[PDB]
Amino acid sequence: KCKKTTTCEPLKYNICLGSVLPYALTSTVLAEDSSSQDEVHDKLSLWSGLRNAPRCWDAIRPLLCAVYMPKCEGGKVELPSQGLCQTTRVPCAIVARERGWPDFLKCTTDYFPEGCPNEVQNIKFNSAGQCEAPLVRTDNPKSWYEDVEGCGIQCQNPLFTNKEHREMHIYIAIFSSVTIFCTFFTLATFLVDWKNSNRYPAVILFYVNACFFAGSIGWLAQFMDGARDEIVCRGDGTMRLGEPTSSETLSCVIIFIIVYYSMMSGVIWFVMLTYAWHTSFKALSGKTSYFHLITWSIPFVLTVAILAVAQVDGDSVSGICFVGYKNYHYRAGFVLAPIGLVLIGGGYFLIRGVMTLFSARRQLADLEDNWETLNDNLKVIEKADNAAQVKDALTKMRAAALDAQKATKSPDSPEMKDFRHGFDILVGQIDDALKLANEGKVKEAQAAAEQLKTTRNAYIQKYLERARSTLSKINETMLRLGIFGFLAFGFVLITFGCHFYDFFNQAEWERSFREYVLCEANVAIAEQTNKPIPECYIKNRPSLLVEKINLFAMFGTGISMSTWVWTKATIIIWKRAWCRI
Ligand SMILES: CC(C)CCC[C@@H](C)[C@H]1CC[C@H]2[C@@H]3CC=C4C[C@@H](O)CC[C@]4(C)[C@H]3CC[C@]12C
Repeated sequence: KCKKTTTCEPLKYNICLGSVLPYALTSTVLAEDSSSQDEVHDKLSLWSGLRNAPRCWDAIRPLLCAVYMPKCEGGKVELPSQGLCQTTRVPCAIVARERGWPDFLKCTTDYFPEGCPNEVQNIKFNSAGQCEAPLVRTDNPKSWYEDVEGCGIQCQNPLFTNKEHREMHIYIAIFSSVTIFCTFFTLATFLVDWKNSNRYPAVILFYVNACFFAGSIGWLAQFMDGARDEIVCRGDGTMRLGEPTSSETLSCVIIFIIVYYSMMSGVIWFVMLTYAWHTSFKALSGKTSYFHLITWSIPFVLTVAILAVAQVDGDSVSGICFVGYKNYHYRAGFVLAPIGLVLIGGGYFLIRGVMTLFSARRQLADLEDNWETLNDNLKVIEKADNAAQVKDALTKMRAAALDAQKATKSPDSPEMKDFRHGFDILVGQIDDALKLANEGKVKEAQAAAEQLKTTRNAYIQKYLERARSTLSKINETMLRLGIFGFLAFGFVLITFGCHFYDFFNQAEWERSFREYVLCEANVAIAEQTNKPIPECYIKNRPSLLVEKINLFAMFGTGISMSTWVWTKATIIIWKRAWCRI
């Protein structure tokens, strides 16, 4: 009979000599030189050396597959046919010459019954139409998926259909367009006034927007007439993997270099910005030539490293080439680590900056408090009847004015000498009015308070109104740094979240995809043999919404840094260049 009784075990390898197996179970009973599937892989590795004889290899492939890795299903294994065995004797007679034929490979009808339907005869080892979606026939050995011969992994992402590709593409279109023209607006602002806007750290924003401009250029390069397929796909319609590979158009690695280098420089310029802010608050242009070197070297070294390990992969969905798609331990290495360190450092100099800021924010506010006390107490004194209120409020004025005088790089400067003298006059007159108030003389002290008013205006109002507008500037800086802080931290948190999700479930997504590939590989043979075919699908796939969020995060960063130039002071600068008369 064409069937033998044995226990079916799962295929440890779903490929038989470069050809996908349409079944999932096998048995090592027919392979009388093997007891386990590991042994089977060893013996087939021994048979592998016969591939240098295409004439024999072509004819011995189906026999070897039908014997060593047969289809087991429901406790039954199908034995290879007599004809199949006879198709091997004539061309592979060489095997009989050197070492002879194994007894289980001899065409004895007990091993190879006559007229038995075999599942392998349907399989074509040289793929004319064997290549089944998501695989495309490529004769280039650098594109072949795993060990499979003739078939390569298709270019377009086999996890998302066209209907999703168009969606994500128009999404990226919109966002990257907004970013490219916003960044272009910032650039144009700091460029038309290149003579007046070239200052630190105001030019650091210009550099950030420059980087995020180049990056968005790289992101938009995929929208030309047939450029996308030129960047993402190889010459044989298989997705570019492990780039840069030899003898392939550099249309991919260029885009990768653009996107990645521009991104990394664009996010190290953040650290430079925070440092520049801290040093600006702590007080200069002595280290202004050293920031460049870091911000251009580190992304360069990183990019060169990625090109050195050749881990540039092409994505049809995003429409670009980026690091660590296939191997997710590279994206976490070259994206999450630098961005993370950037977050740490920039955060450090941010909080340092707002500490250097908070230390003065309290001082100025205290001086203002003293002034407040002076004003309200003068309000009470000028308009009062009881001579106790005058004494009290004059004492309070004395305390407040004394406390204000005890404030501060040179305490011996002529300004500090003068400022304290005014409070000497004020405190003195306050004490005179105090002497008047103690003796019960109400209206005399009240009349001696107007002296305090005119003296307040003359000697104190100067420095006060000088340090009155600063509390607005300091608060504006504080709140805009609050903005930048709680925004950048948000973006980093979100992108770290997305990247971590993909990093988490990529271990399962590959499993699902592989199972799917095997399933459709079964469908291929199952169709052209009038056999019942099973519906195949992907068990689980990456969420498009997550990628949407990540893109929204990075492009959101690209937009939020372009918004910084959007001020009322900018709009008028444009007019100076061409207003004429
Ligand atoms: C004819 C001359 C050039 C020798 C060619 C050697 C190669 C092509 C062939 C000839 C005979 C073949 C062997 C025949 C018998 C066996 C025993 C089996 O359990 C393992 C495979 C093994 C070991 C084969 C390996 C491949 C083999 C060694």
